[PDB]
Amino acid sequence: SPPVVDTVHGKVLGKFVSLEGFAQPVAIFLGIPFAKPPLGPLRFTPPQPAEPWSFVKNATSYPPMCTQDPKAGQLLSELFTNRKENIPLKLSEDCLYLNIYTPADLTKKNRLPVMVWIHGGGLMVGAASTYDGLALAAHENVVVVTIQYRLGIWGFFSTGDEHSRGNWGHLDQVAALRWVQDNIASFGGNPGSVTIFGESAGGESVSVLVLSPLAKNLFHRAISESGVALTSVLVKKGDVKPLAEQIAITAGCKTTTSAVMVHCLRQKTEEELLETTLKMKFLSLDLQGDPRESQPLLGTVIDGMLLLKTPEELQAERNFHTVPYMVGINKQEFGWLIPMLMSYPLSEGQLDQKTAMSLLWKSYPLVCIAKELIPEATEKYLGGTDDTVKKKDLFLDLIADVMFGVPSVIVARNHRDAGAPTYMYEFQYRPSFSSDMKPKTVIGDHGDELFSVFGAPFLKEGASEEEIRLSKMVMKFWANFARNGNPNGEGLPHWPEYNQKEGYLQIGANTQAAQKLKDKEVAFWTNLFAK
Amino acid sequence: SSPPVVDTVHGKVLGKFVSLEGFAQPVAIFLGIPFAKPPLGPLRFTPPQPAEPWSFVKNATSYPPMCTQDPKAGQLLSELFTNRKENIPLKLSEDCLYLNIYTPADLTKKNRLPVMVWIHGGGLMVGAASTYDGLALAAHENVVVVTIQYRLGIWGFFSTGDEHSRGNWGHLDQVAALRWVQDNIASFGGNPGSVTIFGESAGGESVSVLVLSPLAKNLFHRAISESGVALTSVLVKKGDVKPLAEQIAITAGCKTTTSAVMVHCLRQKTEEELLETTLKMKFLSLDLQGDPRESQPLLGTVIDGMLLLKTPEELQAERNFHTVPYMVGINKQEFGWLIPMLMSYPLSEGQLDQKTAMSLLWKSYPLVCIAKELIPEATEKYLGGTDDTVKKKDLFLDLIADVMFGVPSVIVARNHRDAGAPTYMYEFQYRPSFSSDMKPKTVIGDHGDELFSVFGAPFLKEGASEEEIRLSKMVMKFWANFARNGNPNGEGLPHWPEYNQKEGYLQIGANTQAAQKLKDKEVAFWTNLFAK
Amino acid sequence: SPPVVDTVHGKVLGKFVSLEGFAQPVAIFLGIPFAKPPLGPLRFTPPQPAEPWSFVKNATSYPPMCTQDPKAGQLLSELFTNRKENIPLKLSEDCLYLNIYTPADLTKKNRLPVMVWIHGGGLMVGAASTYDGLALAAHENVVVVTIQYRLGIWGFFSTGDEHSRGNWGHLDQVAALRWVQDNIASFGGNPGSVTIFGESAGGESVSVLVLSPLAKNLFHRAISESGVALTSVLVKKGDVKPLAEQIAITAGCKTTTSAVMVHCLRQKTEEELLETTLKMKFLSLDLQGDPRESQPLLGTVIDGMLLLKTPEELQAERNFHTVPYMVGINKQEFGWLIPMLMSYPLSEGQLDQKTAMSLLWKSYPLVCIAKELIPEATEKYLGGTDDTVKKKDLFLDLIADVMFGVPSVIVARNHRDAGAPTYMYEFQYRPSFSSDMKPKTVIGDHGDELFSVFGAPFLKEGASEEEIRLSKMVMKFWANFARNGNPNGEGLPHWPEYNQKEGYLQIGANTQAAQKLKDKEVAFWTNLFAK
Ligand SMILES: C=CC[N@@+]1(C)CC[C@]23c4c5ccc(O)c4O[C@H]2C(=O)CC[C@@]3(O)[C@H]1C5
Ligand SMILES: C=CC[N@@+]1(C)CC[C@]23c4c5ccc(O)c4O[C@H]2C(=O)CC[C@@]3(O)[C@H]1C5
Ligand SMILES: C=CC[N@@+]1(C)CC[C@]23c4c5ccc(O)c4O[C@H]2C(=O)CC[C@@]3(O)[C@H]1C5
Repeated sequence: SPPVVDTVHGKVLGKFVSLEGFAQPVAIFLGIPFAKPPLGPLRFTPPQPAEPWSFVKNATSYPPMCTQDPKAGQLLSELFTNRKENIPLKLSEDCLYLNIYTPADLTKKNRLPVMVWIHGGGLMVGAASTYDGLALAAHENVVVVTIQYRLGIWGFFSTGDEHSRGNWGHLDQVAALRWVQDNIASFGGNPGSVTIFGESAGGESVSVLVLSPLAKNLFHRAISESGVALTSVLVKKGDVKPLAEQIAITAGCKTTTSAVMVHCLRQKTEEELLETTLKMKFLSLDLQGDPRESQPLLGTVIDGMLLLKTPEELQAERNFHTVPYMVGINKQEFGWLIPMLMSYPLSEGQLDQKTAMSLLWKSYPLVCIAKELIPEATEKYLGGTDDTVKKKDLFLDLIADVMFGVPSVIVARNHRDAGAPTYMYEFQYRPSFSSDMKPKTVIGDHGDELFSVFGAPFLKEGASEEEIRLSKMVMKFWANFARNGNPNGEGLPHWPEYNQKEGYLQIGANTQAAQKLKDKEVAFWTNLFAK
Repeated sequence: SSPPVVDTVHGKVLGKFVSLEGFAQPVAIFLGIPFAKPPLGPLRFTPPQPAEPWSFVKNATSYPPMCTQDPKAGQLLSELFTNRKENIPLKLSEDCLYLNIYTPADLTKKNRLPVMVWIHGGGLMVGAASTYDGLALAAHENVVVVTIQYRLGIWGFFSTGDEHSRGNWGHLDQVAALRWVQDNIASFGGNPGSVTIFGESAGGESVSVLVLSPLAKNLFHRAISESGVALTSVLVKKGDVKPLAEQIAITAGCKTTTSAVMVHCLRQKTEEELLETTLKMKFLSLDLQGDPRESQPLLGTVIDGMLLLKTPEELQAERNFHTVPYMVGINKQEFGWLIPMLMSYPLSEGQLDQKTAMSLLWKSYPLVCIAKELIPEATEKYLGGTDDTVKKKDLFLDLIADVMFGVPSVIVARNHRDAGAPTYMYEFQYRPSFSSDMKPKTVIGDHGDELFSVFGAPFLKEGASEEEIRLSKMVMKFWANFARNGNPNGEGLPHWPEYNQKEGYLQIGANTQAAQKLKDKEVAFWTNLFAK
Repeated sequence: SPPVVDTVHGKVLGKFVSLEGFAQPVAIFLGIPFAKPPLGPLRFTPPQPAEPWSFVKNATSYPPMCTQDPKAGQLLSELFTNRKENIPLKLSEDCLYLNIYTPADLTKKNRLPVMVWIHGGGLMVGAASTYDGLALAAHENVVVVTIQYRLGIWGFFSTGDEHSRGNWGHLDQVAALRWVQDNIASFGGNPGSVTIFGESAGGESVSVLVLSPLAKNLFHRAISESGVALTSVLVKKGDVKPLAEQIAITAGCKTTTSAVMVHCLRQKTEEELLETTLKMKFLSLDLQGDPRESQPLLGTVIDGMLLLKTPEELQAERNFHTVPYMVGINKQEFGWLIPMLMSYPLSEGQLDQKTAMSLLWKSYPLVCIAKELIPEATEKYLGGTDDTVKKKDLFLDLIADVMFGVPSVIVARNHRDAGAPTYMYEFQYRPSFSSDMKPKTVIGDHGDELFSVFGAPFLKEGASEEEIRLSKMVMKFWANFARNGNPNGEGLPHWPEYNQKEGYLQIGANTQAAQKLKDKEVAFWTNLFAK
């Protein structure tokens, strides 16, 4: 009969689902609430504990996904989902739910490691349900937990002061971790060993939680898949007031004072705010006006509660969580996904340095490279061959290095120097679950490490023997690290700790170790921005 | 040295004299004259009506609003097409049926110059008349240039497929405007016996429509369709339209009980509301999710029974159109950079392999209308010859272009020809200096690249070579001559062969010389493939 | 480098403004929150502590003024302002701020006397920003604090029971005094010597705080200028339910229960409420209807928290916590300003016994004189002369005595008989800063003392030496009082204590003691009022 777990707030009811090659069925709990629904007055304020219930809560229905662009959410979800068919989602502000996938034997009393996944999506789109944690849970025998946090205006609108500090979405993730620290045992998970991991916005968040005091003791290992707290685009530095006003005004609200804007914004309907989010055209590159005045998304800010100062200023202080940290990236972070999902101006694969300098400028909101520095940057990259077909491919590398590549290593380095176990990797593979509209040449595009990490090859039909092999290995590494803080294991290519040798593991069809990841680009960029 | 005041049928109007360099005869210009009663409230979704006459002197010295459309989407298109040194930022309004007039005629003496009436493009979803300044062309060719606006998007094209909201509103505004010119143009020095309508893309398809419309009879005399015709698969919606109307009704939060109900409901929605519905529909962008066949990129022309009595195909199939000089033309790379860029096309890698090729061609159903089974065969008839990754991408755009504009144009042209009416074709191949910076030097003859010549931008915008300047001068001369004799050929100009049985046309560009059989082989393959 | 102070709730960044003849520049702090913005839920409820902030609250721009009729607000700020230029302001419900002008050297420890100013405006309009405390703070070297409090419907609506007690404005004022107790120390001010002062409705408020247990230890010196707790127009005795019903009906609300009205009004927008204020056409003499019903102001009430009994009853009981109270009036309280701004039907400058009687009756809301007694009052005042000119002057004297004259003196005497130090004055002077439309014949009009108390001669242009002297003297008198409970000091004419001799100071061109101020008046009115 159905699994029933007794949590602090009440009894939850799930469902048993076994996986091929596994006698033990995983116990799936869909839609467990960890916070009071963030409605009306609770909008733009930290999350509050959830109220308890009297009987047995039926946790077997996919919770709604946090309000967001309905078409963006769906497209993105179809792309990264590791399921056979993408599960259609309903929008709601009442979306602080998390899903539990546990292989543990609920009759006895186990303590399996807990891996908490924070989806990516730009703090704008994304859903937890997009990722099914059956395969990973079954194969590596760990308790997977997919959590949701507030997105867009709802989760990151800030006035720069006490009237609306911001990072509501992040305080949610903290609340989520805190909920796991209190109830996970009930599901066979060991609260003493929680690993947080995510990609893109998820990775950036993981990185932010390593830096925040509100997160200490809530996790013991961290993995950052293609995204950190130095990916400038997601982190809002300097005065944010203008952006709050731009939104307030668009939502049709006065801007007399901070208290007034936030008060007028809580009055808007979910529908209303969505229409503003739509008018704002986030997650899309503006081709008119000054790129500096453009703002693709509402992200993390230095509220003074979660983050007490710029990540950069923090790392320098060596003041943060010195827990095992695994940072990684993919060979072509700007391969096709991001650009295709941001309406990037690129059709002809022919790209001249002139036209190249123009986009690099229009890309300001992504790369943030002062105009008078564009020529030196474009040169160091496209100055190679006179091949206009090779320049655009190199141009794409330029973006990737700035947005993800360089930031990652810098984080990796400082964490390293902070006296803690560090790990790095470079994912270079091309899954057959990639969209048809994706060129066969793009290998290691954004989010390609997801299918391996989440055992897509056991949930989807059609994988190759190679892919299947890759996934197992990747899931193996991730799990080991989840319990030891060291990915190394038997029958797995040795993964070098990231020390002064700067050794990482090149994960791909062929997975060997290497050294000096992006050594030159780091130096090159660290210099130019220091100009 | 006092301002030019002209008396129209509905009252006096007051413009301003402006002179272009090198021209002694100044140009009298009028901005925002109303050619119809503002289509507000009850007038939404209904034929345009005569403007209300005024008592004193109307100030026609300021630019008029552009019809409600995607603000960001319209301004963007206006910066990329404007022939002015600095783009004019415009305001949105349902009260948008105005027209700007530029006449080099000496208002004191009784003049009767040819009248060229423009019709802006923009997928019948965006665009404004104030973007195409008409000074240069008037001054340089002594022709009265009129630029007109017309209801766009929902406002100008919503249809329930029956009487309650036939459709074509915008096209009727266009007629209304032509009607206006007839009754008032003489006051501005024009000759209502020589009206040439011309437009680019949506503007061009509109011209080919009017040429096919009875309600346009006796309203224009020469016609020029620049890269867009009545057969451009994507602007003319054949089949049951009811589904679209309902999807739209439903988005604006309206019932679908009856056509009557939907229409009435929508009529009470505020301008803002419809604008939010337009955004939500996310028009003029390629839908990569769902079923490509259900995708609907833009509301367009429909067979209503008032403007169009049968399908464009049927009308030109019989001799049910007007035998007036018609100049049809296309650009070298219609699907070069502009359109794709502006529809969010996925091409980051800039190179495609057969597979991904047939794939995307499918998502492109609304733009090319090719069944899933035909996709493979067509993709090979284009991307097979070579096994080069980027050459396929290039050859892949040709595909779309030939289907969208190339083929249609020739067919529209051949028919007119076979109708006994004088026809003329051309192919613009040239990369203007005023091209978007984000545009690769590799794109030549992209969509609307010919607009900079036609309107003589090299005389308003700065930084142009002797080449460009000479090209604009040649184009304008060709157009104007056409608008004067219905024959572009004139003194000191390459010979432009008439598009008769030998299929001669003009390849315009740095090197401008005649050629024959334009897209003859493309016409064959497609005419063939769409025949199952 | 601008001055930065740490208050209990966070760092504030102000600005240094030097004044002529004085070294130590003044530290000016504008728009400091002393309470959580009374919005939504909080509308019509006690004022609340503000939320602490995280970095440095930059306070170098004037706060909004509590929603009120814009026109009335601005015209008044114009006439009462002591600044070279009148600063236009923004209306907002988010208005609970206060400005500070500290001449202390924040780098060293200081304990200078604190003078809290409560602006007048009939409790319907007014703003703290109107009064620049530069001159006073520097010349007398005291810390001037200008506070704001809710106005009109927002600050004084009540149903005469628990659902909306009323007196929200005064609670805001007491709230500001509490802030000053816990913060001014950080601004060189002594929280053990806080003096409150205000004129008109402000003087009445100070007069109310003086009588309320809620303020017991928030001030140690009080000063009422033209307005006291007995100025009947500003206090609502009896059943207030009819005015709350009228307001609700006009606001478009039902009148089913006290709880219902409150709730419905609490759901209307800021604008919908402002419009109600406008439709009620407050602060204007109601020429139509029964005088007795017209409500020109929405004022103080016997809520039960702030005021436990009527002002009159509270003066009887001789409480054990007392302070030095200064009470003063001007020579022509109802001279020009007030009736000019209330659209008084006194336009032919003349007046006969019959027309006076008619005018007095309509004045019921201001003088509260029964119809049966009008003749006695009217004859007792205009029966002296024979010409309609002097008769009119005497009519403006009747009103003035009923409104401030007698009430004031009754308040002073009771304070005296209670055992605390009392002082009075009658200001007689026509400041050069008067309004062009004010005829030169009016001397000691309402509010004319303001320019002397705030040193307009040191901020505004063209003051004669005599005016400049009068200001220096007034300020010193006010300061000596602020730090002694006695205004006397070296270089100043003598001010006698207001004891059984009823000695008071006559301030003006020529300043000197006198006795029995308004003595006979207080007599004629006390008796007649008991008929
Ligand atoms: C599914 C959405 C498309 N997709 C475009 C590309 C790359 C990335 C991104 C977006 C918008 C602006 C960016 O700068 C940016 O960088 C990435 C990131 O870190 C998280 C969010 C995001 O995954 C998302 C939108
Ligand atoms: C944001 C860009 C503007 N946006 C949408 C307007 C209408 C349309 C268009 C453009 C430029 C020139 C046109 O003639 C034209 O018609 C439309 C079409 O068919 C495809 C491309 C396009 O969707 C795009 C740019
Ligand atoms: C339109 C409002 C009427 N208007 C101007 C009359 C005179 C005065 C006043 C009021 C109410 C009660 C008074 O005692 C009183 O005196 C004046 C003052 O000092 C400030 C406020 C005020 O300007 C206001 C209301």
